[PDB]
Amino acid sequence: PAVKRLLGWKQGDEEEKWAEKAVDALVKKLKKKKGAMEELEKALSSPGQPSKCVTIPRSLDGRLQVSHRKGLPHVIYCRVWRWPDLQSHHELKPLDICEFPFGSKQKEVCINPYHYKRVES
Amino acid sequence: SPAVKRLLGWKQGDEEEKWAEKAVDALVKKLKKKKGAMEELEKALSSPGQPSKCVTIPRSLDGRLQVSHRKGLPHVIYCRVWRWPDLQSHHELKPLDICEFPFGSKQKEVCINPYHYKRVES
Amino acid sequence: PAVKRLLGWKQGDEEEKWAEKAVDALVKKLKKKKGAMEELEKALSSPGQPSKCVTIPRSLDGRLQVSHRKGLPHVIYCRVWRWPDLQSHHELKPLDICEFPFGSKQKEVCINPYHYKRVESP
Amino acid sequence: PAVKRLLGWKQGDEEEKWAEKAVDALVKKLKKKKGAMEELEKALSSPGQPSKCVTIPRSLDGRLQVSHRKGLPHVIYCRVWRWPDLQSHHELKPLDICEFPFGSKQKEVCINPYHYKRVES
DNA sequence: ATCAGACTGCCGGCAGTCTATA
DNA sequence: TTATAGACTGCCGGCAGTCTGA
DNA sequence: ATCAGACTGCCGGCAGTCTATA
DNA sequence: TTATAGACTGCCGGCAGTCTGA
Ligand SMILES: [Zn+2]
Ligand SMILES: [Zn+2]
Ligand SMILES: [Zn+2]
Ligand SMILES: [Zn+2]
Repeated sequence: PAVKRLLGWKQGDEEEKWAEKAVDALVKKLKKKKGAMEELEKALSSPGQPSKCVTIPRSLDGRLQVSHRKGLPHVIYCRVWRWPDLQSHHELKPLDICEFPFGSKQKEVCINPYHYKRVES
Repeated sequence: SPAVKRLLGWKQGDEEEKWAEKAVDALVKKLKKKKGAMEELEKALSSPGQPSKCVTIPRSLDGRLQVSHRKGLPHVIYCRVWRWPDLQSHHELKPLDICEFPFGSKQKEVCINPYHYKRVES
Repeated sequence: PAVKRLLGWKQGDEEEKWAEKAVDALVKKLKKKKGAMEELEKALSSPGQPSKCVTIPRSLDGRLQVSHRKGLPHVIYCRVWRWPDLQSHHELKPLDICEFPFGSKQKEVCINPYHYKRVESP
Repeated sequence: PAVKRLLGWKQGDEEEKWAEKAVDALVKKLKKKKGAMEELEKALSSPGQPSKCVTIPRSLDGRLQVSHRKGLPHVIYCRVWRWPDLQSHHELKPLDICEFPFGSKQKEVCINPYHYKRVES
């Protein structure tokens, strides 16, 4: 409503600024992969309908660096698109469907937030 | 870039950001009743350089505002929303000599202009 | 053994220095009452046999002060002689046995260890 | 004063109980070396007159394990005998006198508190 | 369904009164 | 008995969260 | 100018070896 | 002489931030 005009002026916290930076890094990695962008948007678009793994190269430690701060990608993007407060990779368990989950220690890793489930420690 | 906007449309907001919207909604409802205040507030945020007049809302006896079950100080809130998200005390804010109704005054009404206040370490 | 010699050289943490000062304060108010130390020392000496109330004037505020640090008298001494880690009075249960417990609002308080029991806080 | 009789019945917190446990390990450990015990008592007894290094064998990590708690020896004993609030080895600098300070990385290390000085930062 | 005004709780600092001690 | 030093009760402040009634 | 792969620091737990003491 | 009790070194893990180099 009228509030929409005002919230344009709301400034963003440091995290959201970072989150935006983290997403840009993702699209840069995902553009080289063909079709991956649409599957993620479809994955994000609809919760119910399964989606194919969306993958990125997996580091030796598995930590991604974005804008000077390291993190684990599935943690980062699940926090971005599903649970903002998600505290650690311990809170995430992979799904049976996921071809390239985090534990697998394979070459690429699936960062689709809907391939994971949140659990209490 | 636009595709990033398409994806970031799907981003979730932290409890606070969800709250900031609720606080802004509460103010506009309270602020809509006075008719000349609404445009000036937008003009003050719209214009950084030119000063703009006090925008007022009633001061409770203790001075706390309640939005969605959590109380706050009205001036720190909207300063937190529109200027400094990192703001955490009213001790960090010093009113300006311009403000007819600052928080310290203990008057009937309070000025919610984020730009009538100044940020200081303390 | 020889360790006794070395531990004489050991330094004490700020709290243990505070504990000594608080105990010094207790006997000073306690010395005015005759024999109270003996019932207290016997109570501390033997856990099993119950012992008479040892009381101190109860402030309006209920807070005792020793050297700029306020506290609740029954908590302070239960912390000295029974539980060093006692965090707050909620953790303490008075006894049906005790004639004078902190919850009592008379103008005196019984600070007897072994007259209270430790319970899990809410 | 008269309080000394009752204050014996004061209970001791977890740290002090450990401190005694730490001191006991030292002497038992420090008894095989001859004369060290006297020098340490002399070291502690007299603050102004200097005393020779008091030594114990130095591990690969430099950490000493006592009663399930790992620590650095010169830190422990300075904390016991000199500054109880001493937080870390950073706060400690050796004296020009000390023959086997912590930095030396020698076969044995000097745990005499008075061979060290406390420093800001 | 939600907020304003009340309350109590908790926690400090402070000043006038209080206690040693020479 | 007297003067000067440090004590603490009591009072005050801020802070923050709960609850009934508007 | 920014990120991957390294390193060290810090801090715990763990297991095999050591030491009393019966 | 032997076995069983408790001890600790050394090693190991995860964690986190720095730095050089691609
Ligand atoms: Zn997947
Ligand atoms: Zn103003
Ligand atoms: Zn009692
Ligand atoms: Zn030395």
